[PDB]
Amino acid sequence: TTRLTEPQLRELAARGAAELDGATATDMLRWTDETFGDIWTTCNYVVASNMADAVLVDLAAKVRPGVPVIFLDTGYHFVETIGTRDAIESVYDVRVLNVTPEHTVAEQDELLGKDLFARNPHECCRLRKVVPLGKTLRGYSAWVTGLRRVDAPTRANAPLVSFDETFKLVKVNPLAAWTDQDVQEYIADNDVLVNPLVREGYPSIGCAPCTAKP
Ligand code: SF4
Repeated sequence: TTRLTEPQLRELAARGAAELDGATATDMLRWTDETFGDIWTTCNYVVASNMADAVLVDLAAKVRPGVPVIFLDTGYHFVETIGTRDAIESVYDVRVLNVTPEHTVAEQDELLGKDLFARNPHECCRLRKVVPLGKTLRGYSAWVTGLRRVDAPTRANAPLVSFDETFKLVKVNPLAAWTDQDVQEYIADNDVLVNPLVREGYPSIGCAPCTAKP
């Protein structure tokens, strides 16, 4: 494998969380790149995005050109989300990776009942998001997400750096301390791309069947 050892990863996550207490998003990404950078697509840390905007993508490309960015194409996405994905891949200096489940929508419908998302959403999410994400992250020692502590009351204590137990690696959230005004001013000052559905009155953007219509 190409993963770092579990105790090594836990100690690195602890040292990073202690050392980056109160750092800006760029400082966290700089530390991540300095730690897991070598030994441009030949990288040891990856960035994850839901294609709702290109804030974290812009930052990661500014600190590391050609950085890999994973997108979980569950086959239930909006056409606008796939269009935003393509736009970010064409514009930004980023290596995009289309993480797809091994079974298509039609295949899963025929093998486990049509529209499995409506009959059991947890298993659909596990099959099309969690399992492919884990199979892809096997190989990377750390991964970066655009999680903000304001996303939910349960996310209020989201750490800057920690050890993700679900995939057993290092998880760093640069946008954790960011507020809505923060991301708004950043998008304004940097002219970064935004999913059209966000402009069309959508709080969050996920799979088409499991997104609350306004
Ligand atoms: S959000 Fe809905 S459609 Fe998308 S993977 Fe989860 S259960 Fe399936």
